[PDB]
Amino acid sequence: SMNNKEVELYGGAITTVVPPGFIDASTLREVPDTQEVYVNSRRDEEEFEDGLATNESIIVDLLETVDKSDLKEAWQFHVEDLTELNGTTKWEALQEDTVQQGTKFTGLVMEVANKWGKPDLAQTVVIGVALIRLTQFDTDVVISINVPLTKEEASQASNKELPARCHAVYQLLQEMVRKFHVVDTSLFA
Repeated sequence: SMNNKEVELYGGAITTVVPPGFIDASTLREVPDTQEVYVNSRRDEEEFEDGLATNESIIVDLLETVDKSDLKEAWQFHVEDLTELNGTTKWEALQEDTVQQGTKFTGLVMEVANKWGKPDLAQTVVIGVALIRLTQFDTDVVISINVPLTKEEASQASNKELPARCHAVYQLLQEMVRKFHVVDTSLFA
């Protein structure tokens, strides 16, 4: 099972949870104004029952609402923005779920093609992506959790198997969405 702890985001205007051993990256380096970034800082020695390893990273980003009324289409639009950064030309959803009609959607995504034509030129990365639409405040919250796969997990990935750690990351992602709370709406314009 997981044992995530509550954290305050954006000066306390928002709360959610992250796993123990995950550090707020802003304590060491400036991060974009609309983002909160947490990276796994666990030593290889310590081993929780989280199912997590030591290299995942979590990003919460407050973005403008995308002009797509459909929840899945909006989620896909935001996934595309994250993947296109990596040179990704085609991606696949290993898992997807409408958590709440019209407002919360989550999934696990993976690149299957890139602009250089070398899908397996380097290590595979699975990204958990959630969209929380705060329609009232014109903001699409996008939470992404990067999962750089080991050689074995990648072999599973393209044998249509879902690595155990990816299942654990999805449970963390859904819990972050489940415990997401806007405590102070004066954060938005």
